[PDB]
Amino acid sequence: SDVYCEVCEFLVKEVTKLIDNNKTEKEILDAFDKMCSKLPKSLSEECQEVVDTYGSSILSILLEEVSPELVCSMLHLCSGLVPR
Repeated sequence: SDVYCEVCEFLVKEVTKLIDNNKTEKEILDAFDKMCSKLPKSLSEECQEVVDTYGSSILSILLEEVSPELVCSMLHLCSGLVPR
């Protein structure tokens, strides 16, 4: 009833300790200029538009604006029943 909740808190928290700031946002926003480079045109505009919306936060959000344990909740991995 709480096996993955702990494993998801010990790993998502330990990884955070290293993910905390091991990779900056320079190789990220650039990566998008690479993977989101072959994306079709339509979804390449929504993939670069969202990046601006998911670039400095997405990387700085799971880290501080949020705690590693909460993520396990947002992810809903402790699903005891079938999600409604």
